[PDB]
Parts: sequence; C-alpha cells; structure tokens
Amino acid sequence: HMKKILLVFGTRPEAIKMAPLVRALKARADVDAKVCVTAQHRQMLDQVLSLFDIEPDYDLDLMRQGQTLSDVTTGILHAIGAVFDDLRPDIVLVHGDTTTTLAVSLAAFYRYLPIGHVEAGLRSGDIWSPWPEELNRRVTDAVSSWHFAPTGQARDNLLSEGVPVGSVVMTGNTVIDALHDVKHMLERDDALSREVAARFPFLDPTARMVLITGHRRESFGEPFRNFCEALRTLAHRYRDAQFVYPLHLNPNVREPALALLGGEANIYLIEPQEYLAFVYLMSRSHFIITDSGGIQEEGPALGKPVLVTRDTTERPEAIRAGTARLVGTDPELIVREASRLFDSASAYDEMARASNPYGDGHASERIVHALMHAELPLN
Ligand SMILES: CC(=O)N[C@H]1[C@@H](OP(=O)(O)OP(=O)(O)OC[C@H]2O[C@@H](n3ccc(=O)[nH]c3=O)[C@H](O)[C@@H]2O)O[C@H](CO)[C@@H](O)[C@@H]1O
Ligand SMILES: O=c1ccn([C@@H]2O[C@H](COP(=O)(O)OP(=O)(O)O)[C@@H](O)[C@H]2O)c(=O)[nH]1
Ligand code: NA
Repeated sequence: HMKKILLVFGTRPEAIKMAPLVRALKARADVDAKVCVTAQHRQMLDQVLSLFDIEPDYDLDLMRQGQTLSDVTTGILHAIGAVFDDLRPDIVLVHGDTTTTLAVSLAAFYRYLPIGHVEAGLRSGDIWSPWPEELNRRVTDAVSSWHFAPTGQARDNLLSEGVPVGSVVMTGNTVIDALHDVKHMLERDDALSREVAARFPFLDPTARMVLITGHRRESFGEPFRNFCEALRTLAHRYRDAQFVYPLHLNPNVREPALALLGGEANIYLIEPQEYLAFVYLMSRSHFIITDSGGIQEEGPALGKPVLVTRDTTERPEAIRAGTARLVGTDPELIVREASRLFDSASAYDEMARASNPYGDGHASERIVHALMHAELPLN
C-alpha cells in the first residue's frame, strides 16, 4: 500500500456519493486508503457512515448548532493540517460542492498536496445560485489536479475554463453506484424490504404519495415560506394523497417547516431518513418535489417526475429530457405543475420516463482506474 489516498467529506450527500469509492479503494491491497470526515454534519453524516459500514480514520468533530459558513471554513482549515501531517497522503480526494469541499481543497492547495475532485465541473453560471455551492465547486475545480466529471457537459465546462484535457476524466456520477447498491439491498432481501416499509405505518397503500425535501440556502426565508404555502394548497386540494416530507436539520428550514406545515393531516413531516429508507420512499413515490442536487439525479434515474423548486439548476439533462421541470418557489406554478401530475395520467406517463446521463453505476471503478493506472410524524 505505497500510494496513500485520503478521502475527505463532511455532509450527507458527499458521504452517499463517496461511499462506493471508499469501498473500492479500501478493498485494494496496493492502496493505503484513509477516510477523514470533517463532521460538518453529525446525525445526517452518521446515518450514511453506519449504513455503508464506514469507520472514519479521522473525525474533525466540527458541527455546532446554527454554525456559519465562516465557522465551517475556519474549523476545517485549523484542524485538517494535523491529518495531512499524520498521514502524508499522495492525493486528497474531495467531493462535490460543500464548504467542506472548498476548505479542504484550499488547505491542500496551500501545501502542494494534489487534489482529485469527485463530481467536477457542474455549473449553474450564477455565483449567487446555488449559494455558496457554485463558488465552492469553481474554487475546487481551479485548484484540482484530477477532475472526475459526471457528464460530457461538465467536462465541457472544465475545458472552457482552461482545465487541461488530460486532467479531466468523464467517469459518470458515483451516485448511480450508490443508488444501485441500495436498490439491490431492497430487491435481494424481502425481510429487509418489509422492515423498511414497516417504518412508515401511516402510509396507505391505496394513496398516491408525493415525496418532498427542501434546503437550498438561497431559498431561506421568503422563497421557502412560499414553497410551504404551495404544499398546504396542494394538501388541501388532494386530501386523499399523502405528502411525505423528511425534514432537514438546518434550523432555517426545520423550524419554519414545523411551524407552517405541522397542522395538516396529510402532510407527514418526518426526520431525515437514512439512505436505504429514502430510496424506498423515492421508489414508492408518485412524484417528487425537491431542491436537492442528488435527488435531481436519482429521481429521474428511477423514472419519477421531479418538480425542482429552484429558479436554476446545474443538472440540465433531466430538464431537457422532460423528466424534471423547474418550478422555483412560485406557489401558483408549483401547484399548477403538481396538480397536472395528479389530474392527468397522460401527462404523468409523458413525464415519468427514466433519464440517466450519469453512467452505468461503475463510476467508482473508473475513478480508481484513473488514479491507479418506526418513523413517527412530527407534530
Ligand atoms: C455551504 C454547504 O456546504 N452547504 C451544504 C450543507 O447545507 P446545510 O444546510 O446542512 O448547512 P450546514 O452544513 O452548515 O449545517 C447547518 C446547521 O444544520 C444543522 N445540522 C446539519 C446536519 C446534521 O447532521 N445535524 C444538524 O443539526 C446544524 O444546526 C448545523 O449547524 O449540507 C447540504 C446537504 O444536506 C448540502 O446540500 C449543502 O451544499
Ligand atoms: O431524507 C433524506 C433526504 C435525502 N437523502 C439523500 O441525500 C442525497 C442528497 O443530499 P441533500 O439533498 O441533503 O443535499 P444536495 O444533494 O442538495 O447537496 C441524496 O443521495 C438523497 O437520496 C437521504 O438519504 N435521506
Ligand atoms: Na486497503
């Protein structure tokens, strides 16, 4: 294990997407693969670590209630050095577009430590949307020595920014690897599938289900309030449908969600769900309403219509294919688009088409090759 590879990540979406790559690298006897978590998230990170049986070698222990962007940035810069010093890695792998990604990349760049960016080249073209994720991925890509692009379009973004062609490997997105792994867990074990389903005894098998998440930082405040009012209007219009909403732990969305949506009989506010259960819910859903990046990739892959509650996106493929539509946080538009999917089975069939531009679920192997060769509702 001469080559030392340090994988670093901090949040739920990074952990899910990095898990298959961690597994692949740890399995090898000619790589010394180590994991450092920044713990930018705690519970939402731990849910992933436990599911995929990943015990980090280092944990920077950073999360505090109501932390700021500056808190996370400084926390990482202060604490990561001891990790770099202890291991002396040959390469640092970072993921995606969180403040963890940014701060780890800066720290490594400052020390001439080569960085590989898993999920490289996604762009909205707007430094204020998503905020600060667009900045985070742009900085990371500027300083990275390998760029693992999930699509040809992301590759093209990098090349247009002056990234050398030899640095960019179009590998697809490891989220497909993770999704397939979990889909298999469910399909291959009926006992497991039964247990997962039994976590949601409030679900009615005869009722259509809509699955909801929301946490984009630029949407805090008024846009989120409008999104919640749209959900209320929909819940009132479709009293026979069930609206299942796994909350996010960020207080800026958890508290208003509870305050605004807590009194509706057919809105089920639940805790953030471990990925196994969440894939079950996505698969069960009639459609999805979300501003999540990863769900914009997973939903269309599962053939589920996605109403994207953003005014822009860095995942254009599903939009172009029709399986996702941008609805922003305009209540009238959200209600209109959701209502069409309930009211028109022909609209639903026209929209519910599998779309996956992200590869065959073996992105992790391609990255490795490049480098080496019951739930109770809240009320
Ligand atoms: C700037 C940045 O990197 N934002 C990422 C972060 O946003 P997110 O909204 O989670 O922002 P933070 O990671 O800064 O967490 C904010 C606050 O949420 C609460 N909290 C969060 C996680 C947890 O496990 N327990 C907990 O209590 C804490 O009060 C914490 O201080 O994670 C999201 C995934 O979910 C990503 O889409 C975002 O890109
Ligand atoms: O309750 C939930 C909500 C989301 N996810 C998964 O979390 C990833 C997306 O993370 P998130 O939406 O928090 O952030 P983003 O992708 O927008 O950065 C995807 O793999 C989702 O399937 C999950 O496991 N449980
Ligand atoms: Na190993």
